[PDB]
Amino acid sequence: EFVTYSGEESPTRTRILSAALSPAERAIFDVPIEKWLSIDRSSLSGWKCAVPRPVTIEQLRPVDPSDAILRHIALYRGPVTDLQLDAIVNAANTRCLGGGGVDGAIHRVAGPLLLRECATFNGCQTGECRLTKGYQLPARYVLHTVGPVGERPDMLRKCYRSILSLALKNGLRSIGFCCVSTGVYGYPLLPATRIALGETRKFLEEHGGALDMCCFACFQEDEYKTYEKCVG
Ligand SMILES: Nc1ncnc2c1ncn2[C@@H]1O[C@H](COP(=O)(O)OP(=O)(O)OC[C@H]2O[C@H](O)[C@H](O)[C@@H]2O)[C@@H](O)[C@H]1O
Repeated sequence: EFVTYSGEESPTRTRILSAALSPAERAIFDVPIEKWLSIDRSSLSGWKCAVPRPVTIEQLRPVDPSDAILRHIALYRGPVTDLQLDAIVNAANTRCLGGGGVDGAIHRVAGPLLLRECATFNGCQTGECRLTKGYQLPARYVLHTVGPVGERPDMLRKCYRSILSLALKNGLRSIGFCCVSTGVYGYPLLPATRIALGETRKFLEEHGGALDMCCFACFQEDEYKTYEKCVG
């Protein structure tokens, strides 16, 4: 049985949950979260993938095929939504019912059932992670994390730990990351990238064999260059 939250445990939520759903939408929503990993989603008549040519694990290139650690890390030029991995990361807020930035894009692509699922829990604390189905994303699951506002390294680190912990607890083998806290939350990019990479490296060293790919999705060229520069 899945661990769906890393931490310890509304009229808007009420409105969302009372909104009409079709039988076909109900059928997708009814899929036990743990079954979604392996289900043939095309067997559900209400499902589709909303990303036409998703980028799969075998299409990514590791930073370095020969390093023990960097063979499990890839950089990707583009939105995290393109990635067909076990899980993608959303940079949410504590309410965790959508927003702008990557949170907006993920909800657009995933479709309205993602926000419906989010309304079943009481948001998400800073540094923690909530696990939901990915609905219309090529990715299976979303790991919604809430990064700090401003440079609070231990919370940003916590975010990365919480994400990687839930993937480990539930047997997710590949994760697509976005640059959490670095857009509207204004965490400085190079310091944020250091943490993202430092934490993923530490996790990979301790839990080698649990994960096959940590892909860092760089929606902006300067994120991609910062990541590139950080990994030699
Ligand atoms: N349209 C997009 N598509 C894909 N990736 C994007 C997009 N826009 C930004 N990114 C990338 O997404 C990454 C994260 O930037 P941010 O989304 O700002 O998140 P945060 O943690 O700093 O701010 C969170 C708040 O913003 C939201 O309103 C939430 O609801 C929160 O309230 C960067 O790589 C961006 O380039």
